[PDB]
Amino acid sequence: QATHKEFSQLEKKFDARLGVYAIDTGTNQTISYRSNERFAFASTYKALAAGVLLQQNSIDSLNEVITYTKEDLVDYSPVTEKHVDTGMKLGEIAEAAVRSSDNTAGNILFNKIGGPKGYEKALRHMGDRITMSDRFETELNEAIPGDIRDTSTAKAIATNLKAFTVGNALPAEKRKILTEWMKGNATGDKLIRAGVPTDWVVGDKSGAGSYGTRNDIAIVWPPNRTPIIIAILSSKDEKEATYDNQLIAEATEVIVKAL
Ligand SMILES: [Cl-]
Repeated sequence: QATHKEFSQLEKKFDARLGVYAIDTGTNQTISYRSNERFAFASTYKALAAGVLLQQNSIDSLNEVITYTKEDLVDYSPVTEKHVDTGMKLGEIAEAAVRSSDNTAGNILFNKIGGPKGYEKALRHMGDRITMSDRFETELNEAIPGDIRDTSTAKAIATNLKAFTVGNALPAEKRKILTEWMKGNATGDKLIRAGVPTDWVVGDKSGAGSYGTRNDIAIVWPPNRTPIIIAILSSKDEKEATYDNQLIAEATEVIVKAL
């Protein structure tokens, strides 16, 4: 509640709508701003869908070779486009989705958990009544305001990310695989990672979509402290609106100061 003025000032400085939910897993203190408003989740689902994949499949089964065609390649598939003729190991596809945001890898991940419907079913089983998953990449980025397809809230997303990365949604060995996939990726450098102090460590998953949608979700580790789970979502009124990574980094600075 104390941070509401700071977040509203960021909305004005960046002409955007901002959704924030952060929870300190050691104290249960939360920071929330518009945390119940819907945004298109865009590529942030890839971290959670990787969690669902790990929950439903053994570590050894990540060695299965999955194949696809040139026709299957959707926009922004920098890893999968290099391996059409040979296929890739399932674990490498999941890693490509989380690390590089490869969209064809995201669709294969969807396929392996039952499509958008299967992803939604898995989240409902974890107690998430909010997230709505309907479409594959790249149509899921359409982000029409008022259209609930492929949307969630900062609170719902953060709660799911907490379950997978710190909670009891996964066994410890798979939790480690997921958090490692989330660490050290360039797609996160200008977002939450840019807004935390230099002695903090961030494992994140970024997202971007239409209507200026720009998101980042993360598990962050301060020094000598329990992790903090952060979801920052943002969007704008106009379909062709730009986004500004600095909004997410600035929102992160407010969270850091409060926590
Ligand atoms: Cl709200």
